[PDB]
Amino acid sequence: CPQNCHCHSDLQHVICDKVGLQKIPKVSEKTKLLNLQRNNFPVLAANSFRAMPNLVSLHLQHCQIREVAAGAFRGLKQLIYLYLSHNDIRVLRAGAFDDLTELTYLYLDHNKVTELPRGLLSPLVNLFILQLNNNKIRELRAGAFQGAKDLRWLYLSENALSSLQPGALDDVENLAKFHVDRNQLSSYPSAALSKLRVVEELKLSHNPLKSIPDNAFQSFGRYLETLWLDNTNLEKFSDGAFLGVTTLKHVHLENNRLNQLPSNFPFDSLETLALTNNPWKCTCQLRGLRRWLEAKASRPDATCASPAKFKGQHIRDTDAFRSC
Amino acid sequence: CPQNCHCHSDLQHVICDKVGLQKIPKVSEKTKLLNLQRNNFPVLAANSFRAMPNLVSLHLQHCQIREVAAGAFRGLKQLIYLYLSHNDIRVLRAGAFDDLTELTYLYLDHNKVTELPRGLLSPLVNLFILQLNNNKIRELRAGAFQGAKDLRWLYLSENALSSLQPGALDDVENLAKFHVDRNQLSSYPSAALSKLRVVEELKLSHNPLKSIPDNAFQSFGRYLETLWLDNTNLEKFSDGAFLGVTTLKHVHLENNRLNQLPSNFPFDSLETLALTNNPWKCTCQLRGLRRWLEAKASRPDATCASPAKFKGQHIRDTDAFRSC
Ligand SMILES: [Cl-]
Repeated sequence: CPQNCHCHSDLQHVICDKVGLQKIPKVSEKTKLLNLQRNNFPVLAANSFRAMPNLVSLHLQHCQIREVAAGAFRGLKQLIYLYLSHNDIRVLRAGAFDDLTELTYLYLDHNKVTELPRGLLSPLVNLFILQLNNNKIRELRAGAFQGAKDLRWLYLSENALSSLQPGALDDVENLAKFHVDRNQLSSYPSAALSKLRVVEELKLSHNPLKSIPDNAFQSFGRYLETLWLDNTNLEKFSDGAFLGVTTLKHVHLENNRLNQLPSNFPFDSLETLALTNNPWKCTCQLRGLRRWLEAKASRPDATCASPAKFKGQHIRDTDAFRSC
Repeated sequence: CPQNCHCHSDLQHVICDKVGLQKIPKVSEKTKLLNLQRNNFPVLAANSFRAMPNLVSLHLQHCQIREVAAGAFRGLKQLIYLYLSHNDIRVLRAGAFDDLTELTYLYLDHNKVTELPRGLLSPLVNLFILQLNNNKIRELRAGAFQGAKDLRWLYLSENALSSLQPGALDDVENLAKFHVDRNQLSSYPSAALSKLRVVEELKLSHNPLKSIPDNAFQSFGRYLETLWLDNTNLEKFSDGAFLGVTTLKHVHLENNRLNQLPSNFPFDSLETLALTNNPWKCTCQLRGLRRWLEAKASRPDATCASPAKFKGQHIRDTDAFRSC
């Protein structure tokens, strides 16, 4: 057990949490968990973890890491978790994650990554979660996810994405969750998202999308269960926007400029619907929404904005749908 | 495997990181790690983790926990790690940690705890680390740590401690690290610290201590290796302050009002000494400091403030020690 660090006998855990380390310590070959959080490792040179074959979890958060050389993790074939959150990584070089065959969860959030280059994830064949929230990624170029066949949860919230290349998501067609909220997408990325086939959660909050085009959800219409479009400056849903959507259960439309919903809005499977803070127009087009709201026990405070006669009245209680 | 969460088969890990849970999920009885971070559990009632005998690690950070009822963790006999950081817990009454016999690491930092009552840690007989940084603790009453015989690392930085009752530390005489920096200690707590026998790191930065009395380090003089007294408004060391100190290696005195060092200042084992920003008076008292500075490499230096003739001169270069 290294100095300044503490070790649990039975568990083969090494704890070096904020113990002032400047170098990667030497540890037993059977070490299964190595916690090096809150230290100082500005550079992770190649073979930084040489004699650690049995390592299953490696925690390197808050280590002020600025450089990750190619092959830094070269010896860690049995590694399952890798936490690199809250460092100063600006570039992820190809080869950085070499020999991480069994890696399943990779956390790179709260760094300064600006790009995902081709082949970075090539050897990460078992990667299930890729956590990249709170970086500065501006564009996902083609090949960014080549090799990551097992990837299912992809988090890219709070970056600077202004567009998604049509080929950005070709290699991860089997994503289950895709979060790209709080970016700068100025329109619904039809080309990129049309490659996803089995998305269950799509999170697009806080992107000035303005509108949703036709066939937006076709490619994953029978898998999509949760949809976030809150604070997207949403003015309109295309009449064919929801073509092919059959199992949508939770939808967030709060804080937009929506006056109407399309005739084919899928209320059949809908379970929850956040829709407050919209200038709802209480006329006949909204009859679909009324019937659904009357059916549900939660009482949202979604009032009418127009026409003038019903302004202020709740959509659920108002008598504006008597003629329709 | 609960809904919205992912489970690793071989490791018996359950990951529910920010998946929107409102209640503690049900999991397999052999589950060894349960990650429930970034959820919302305002109340942890008794027996919240009933059928989890083999649970070894439990993560509840950022869960907006405001209340921990007695017996919340009643079934977790094999628990080793417990993370409760970054919640809104204001009170920890006795019984909160019942049946946590094997608990070794307890993180309660970044909450709003105001006091440590008697018997709170009674069943935590294997507790090694107790993290209470960034709370609002004002006073440690006698009995606060009764039962915590294995406790070695105690963090209390960033609280509101204005005094330590003489009996505060009786039960934890074997502390290795004691951090109480950034509090409101208006003087060196002689009575409380005199009970510690083997302290290796004592961290008192950012406390208006004003002075250090005689025998301040007597009871643990043969173990103290690192001492932080920076930003303590320190005017002087008592002539007997360093009685019994035999292995002091690292000392921080930066940002104080020190003009002199005591004759018995222990330079024998000293390796590092931060001493910048002090009104050093370069006369006969500082010769011990001069010789030590001359001996050390790349360990910069602080300038003289008096006498007037040597204002501005570095202690390492000055010629004020020729008549020694
Ligand atoms: Cl100075």
